[PDB]
Amino acid sequence: ASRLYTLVLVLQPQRVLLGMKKRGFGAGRWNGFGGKVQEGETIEDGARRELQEESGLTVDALHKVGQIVFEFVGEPELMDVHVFCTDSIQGTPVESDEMRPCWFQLDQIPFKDMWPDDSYWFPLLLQKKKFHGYFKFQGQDTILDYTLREVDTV
Ligand SMILES: CCc1c(C)nc(N)nc1N1CCOCC1
Repeated sequence: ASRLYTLVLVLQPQRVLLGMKKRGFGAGRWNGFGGKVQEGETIEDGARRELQEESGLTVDALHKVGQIVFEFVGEPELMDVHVFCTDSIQGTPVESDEMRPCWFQLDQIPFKDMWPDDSYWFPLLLQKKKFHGYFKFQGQDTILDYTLREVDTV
């Protein structure tokens, strides 16, 4: 069994929007916007809802760019993360209780202060290749196993 999650990256020609997670699991790291998909909403609707909750932004269109599965040792549920990106946003990003958003130039992405898996698949995102990933974590800092490939259909 896996649990559905979303991750949204606002990727513009020279910059990318990340949020500093202020509370909860992964507090203290920059990441895309996202979270659990709820009962009664599509995956893409959940992705839009999380983006709006965490940054106030809405979007005209989201594009599927990847799927990442996470195993955490000792946790029974796999995490099935559907990754989206967009270039056209609506609004100005604002800080929420959950996230403090900030734009980063694409050669200044703060990998040392992000989830360790981002170092592996973020390059493919920036290269606009679609990908499937798998990452097995011991705790929040240590990747024990991983796979990563480019795909044709996300
Ligand atoms: C904690 C799972 C996780 C890992 C390991 N890495 C990244 N980059 N994002 C993660 N999430 C994606 C969005 O849902 C919340 C958590």
